[PDB]
Amino acid sequence: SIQRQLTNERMSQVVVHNGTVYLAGQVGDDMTAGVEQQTREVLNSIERLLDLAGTDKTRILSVTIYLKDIDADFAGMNSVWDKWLPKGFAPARATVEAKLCEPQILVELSVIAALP
Amino acid sequence: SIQRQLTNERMSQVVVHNGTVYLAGQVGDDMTAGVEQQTREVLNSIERLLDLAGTDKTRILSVTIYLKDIDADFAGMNSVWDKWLPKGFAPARATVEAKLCEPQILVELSVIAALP
Amino acid sequence: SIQRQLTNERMSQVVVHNGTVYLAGQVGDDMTAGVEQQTREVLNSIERLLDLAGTDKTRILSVTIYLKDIDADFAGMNSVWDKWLPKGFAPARATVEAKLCEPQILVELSVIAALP
Repeated sequence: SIQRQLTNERMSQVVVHNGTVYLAGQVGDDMTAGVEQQTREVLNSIERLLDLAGTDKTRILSVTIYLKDIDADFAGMNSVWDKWLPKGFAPARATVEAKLCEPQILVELSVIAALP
Repeated sequence: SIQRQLTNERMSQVVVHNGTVYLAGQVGDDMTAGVEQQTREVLNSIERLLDLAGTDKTRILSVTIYLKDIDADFAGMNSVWDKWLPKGFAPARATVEAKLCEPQILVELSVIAALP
Repeated sequence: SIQRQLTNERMSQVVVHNGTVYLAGQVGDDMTAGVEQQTREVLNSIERLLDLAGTDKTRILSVTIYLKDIDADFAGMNSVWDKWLPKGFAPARATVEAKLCEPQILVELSVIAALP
């Protein structure tokens, strides 16, 4: 049916429904760091959540990327993103400017993936 | 196949495909009210649409929340959101700042849910 | 399983999983043009991608529309959008203000569709 993982009153980090994995929005850990390091931390977090969900980063379907300042940080975010996935397995992607819930958060990813 | 409900030339409020429910973006009713009351009105609207789609608020998979001013209204929106769903059934969630189509609209939700 | 089309290191334009089509974010071609012409170009691009994915514009499930300036361009975007699809087949829709990766880009669409 529906499986939920890492749940509190506000959200589940992982929701799995009929083979599709929906992740809560993910942000980085170090609030003093630039967009490159925050993006690395986001991608590490996503990998951990995909492990728990029962899939892996070659089965990502669609990612929406929110940047606090797209003019400042698009290129730095891309420099990390473009190295993340094996060639041939990149998902659909969309990248837009939207402030996150704290001013030090420079990047947030919303991920949809697939179970094997 | 695909079922559509509450359809005009621009959008359907409800689209159901192979067990997944996609709702049009939902906003509140009272444009003079604060983010808490607008969020309550949004959640009521979502519940009505889920009723029509054939599911309920314990089967929500992923919600993206847009706030006109995330610094001003994140906490007020959360105060309503956090009370909405039974413990254990919260969906994936992402919350970002994006202006809605009228300046008095403080919050808009995009919902993906599942049929039983 | 998962089919990917028009793939580079950063993204696939088309990802198909278990009957659901996820498109990469689409923008227009003419950066000097207004939101109406850019929206037309976006919709043409979407139609080409849906052709490749094996579906068509009457099987769109959900679209999120990002506008650089929602106050300026909501109405112009709508004037094109509202004419696009046969009556009765409109998807779920959400429209918000989010800057795209270049200042001349006025509109970007993220599309989820269904295979027949």
